[PDB]
Amino acid sequence: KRPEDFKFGKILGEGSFSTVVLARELATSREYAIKILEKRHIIKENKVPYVTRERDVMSRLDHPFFVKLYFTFQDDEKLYFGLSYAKNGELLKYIRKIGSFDETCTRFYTAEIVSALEYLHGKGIIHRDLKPENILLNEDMHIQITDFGTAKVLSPESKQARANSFVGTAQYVSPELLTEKSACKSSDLWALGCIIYQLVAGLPPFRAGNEGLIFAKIIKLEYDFPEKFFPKARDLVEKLLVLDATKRLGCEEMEGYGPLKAHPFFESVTWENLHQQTPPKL
Ligand SMILES: c1ccc(Cn2cc(-c3c[nH]c4ncccc34)nn2)cc1
Repeated sequence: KRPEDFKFGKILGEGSFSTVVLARELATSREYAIKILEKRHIIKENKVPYVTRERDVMSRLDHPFFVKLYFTFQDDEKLYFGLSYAKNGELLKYIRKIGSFDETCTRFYTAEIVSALEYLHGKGIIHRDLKPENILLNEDMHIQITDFGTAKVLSPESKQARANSFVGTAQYVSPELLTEKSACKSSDLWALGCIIYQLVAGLPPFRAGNEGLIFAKIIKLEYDFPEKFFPKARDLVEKLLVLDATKRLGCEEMEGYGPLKAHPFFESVTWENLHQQTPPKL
């Protein structure tokens, strides 16, 4: 494909070295979110690892709750990644707007994230930057998870469990990354715990005016629940926000996703056809 194969529209996101722009493919009339990277910039900033990594990770993804990579092309100066377009924006936008999700909405969107992570972890991949800003909503209001630049493919051949790069967003970073200096699949489950808490409480659990203060609270597991927090959701959060990464519900050591999906908070959930169910109105 060539850039001339598309008509570009509004900018969907501006990054430090890349931009995402809405595009319509002329020959088919389909809409894509195209991620564009300046080739000169990548070499200068040594962002190539982030770029090559992202292509290979996304090439492995084929699940309804993840952004799909449809095509990639290049011209003398730029790299283009054709991605799924999610019309309804970030999950964060809705948390801020509504303030906090009711129990039905909390359960439904938490279940979709759990289903997504079960797939991703099954493929041996750690997102490492899960947060509401990276959980988009498509036209039907189902989730689409994006931003795989920070993602890691763990090697099957050495039964790899740990990733060493320090990446992520402070409010959602796991204690093991801060103290042991490495992350694992279970690090995404810590982030899930923060996200569930945020859907109900309106803000993430560890929050402060700067990163260092946040890190200090994470390491000490210093947070509180607001009054009226749904009880079964509270129990689930307490089973995810655990300092020991081998003791989080859903992690390999705790025998995987089955026990997590079996949590009482999810009792009314039908897991199989989640992506075809009608989302509860927010
Ligand atoms: C540069 C790097 C990363 C980002 C964040 N981002 C948004 C998206 C995205 C994929 N499909 C979409 N559809 C609508 C809006 C945003 C997106 N992927 N990554 C924005 C700019």
